[PDB]
Amino acid sequence: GLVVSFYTPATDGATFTAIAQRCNQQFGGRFTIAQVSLPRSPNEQRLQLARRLTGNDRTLDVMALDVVWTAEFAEAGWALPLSDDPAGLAENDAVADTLPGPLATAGWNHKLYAAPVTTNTQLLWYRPDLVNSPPTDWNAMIAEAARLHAAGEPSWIAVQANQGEGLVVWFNTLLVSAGGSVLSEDGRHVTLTDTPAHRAATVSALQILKSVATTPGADPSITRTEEGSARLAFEQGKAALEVNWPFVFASMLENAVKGGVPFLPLNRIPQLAGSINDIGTFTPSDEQFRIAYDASQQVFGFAPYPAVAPGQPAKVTIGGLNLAVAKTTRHRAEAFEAVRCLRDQHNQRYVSLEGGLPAVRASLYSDPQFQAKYPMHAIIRQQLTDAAVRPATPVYQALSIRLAAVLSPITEIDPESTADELAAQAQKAIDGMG
Ligand SMILES: NNNC[C@@H]1O[C@H](O[C@H]2O[C@H](CO)[C@@H](O)[C@H](O)[C@H]2O)[C@H](O)[C@@H](O)[C@@H]1O
Repeated sequence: GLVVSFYTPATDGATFTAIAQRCNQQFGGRFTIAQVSLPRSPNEQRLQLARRLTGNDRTLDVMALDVVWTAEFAEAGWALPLSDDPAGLAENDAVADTLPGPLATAGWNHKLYAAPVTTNTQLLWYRPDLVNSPPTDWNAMIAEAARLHAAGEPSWIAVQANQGEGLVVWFNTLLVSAGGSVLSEDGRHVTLTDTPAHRAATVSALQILKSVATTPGADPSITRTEEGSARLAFEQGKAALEVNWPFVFASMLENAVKGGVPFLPLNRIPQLAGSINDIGTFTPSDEQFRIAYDASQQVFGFAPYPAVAPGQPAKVTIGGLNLAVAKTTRHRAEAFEAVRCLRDQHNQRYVSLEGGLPAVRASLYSDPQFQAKYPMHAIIRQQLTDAAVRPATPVYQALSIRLAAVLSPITEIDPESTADELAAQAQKAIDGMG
């Protein structure tokens, strides 16, 4: 029958293809979900979607939107409110058995404009064979990296943060962790330097950025403007400390079985031969997962995101993907039905245990079966409960562009003057300037 297009980031394409295919089996020919890949960066994802929307591409049906785009797509009329579902089932489905943090990312003006499908929060990953105890705050991160450098051991702090949204996320986590905020609640005012407490928080976050940037054993690519990957930098053995989203777990094991991780030769374990399936995905038995995880645990561990202040946890910036229905769709009913299928319990378990992307269904974090294959579950749920949030505003694209331009390169940050420049650029963003 008809075709419901389903646009997702390229990196997650394969995963959302599998899910889509399963859902197609459940429809029996009534309609077919067809996954289509967007570019890698959130900015480019947004740009492709917005060009199709303003161009009235009537073949665009369902969008996997980054959490930071809701506001814009809601206020422009691009993402239909879930109340526009002709069946009237979308809102109740979206809230049922769904964690409140992601739900909050999917709303605008007290209405839901998308149904959360995946969420995200950054954890600390470390080499336990080189780091005796995972650092609990950023001062300890710095000290541990310096110690590793003084010993000829891999000394990088692999943070997914170049000159784009990753750097803004890093800064936002440090800022909210110190009690600060980019914008006011209503999104109408810049709150980086408007009070002494707010300015102090901003200055603390910037000092952490500058100190990490100028720690001996730093990756020489902090000024060399490229697009390196913290995941790969850790997998190649150049970093003993990484902060990144949980999918790196699924990466480690998988690439370790493929022979791509030098310090973790899971490819040399006979019991794991053939655990990579015919399309390149690590799909172990229960026994094979036990073997792989046990071997991994000697050189690969995880821990909470490092706090900025000793004594209490960090407040970690939430990310993820919400399923929105395009205003361009010719088939609202089928599009919302597809959304409901793509986020069901089976497909949530799949998106986590095979795609590595944290699920939004609360039940799964209370599911021992799920917990056995997703060992980061407790820290993830805890950080999702106390999550930091990037400001929700229709001008988020320009705001993030300007903030990243000020923050980069982090080696040239001067906390006081940089705080003032961040405030000025954020004010330009919310004033209407991009
Ligand atoms: N760190 N900020 N950069 C983008 C964000 O990271 C996340 O999205 C990106 O990383 C995940 C990996 O789990 C991919 O699935 C996404 O496709 C990729 O864009 C996060 O979920 C986003 O909200 C952030 O903006």
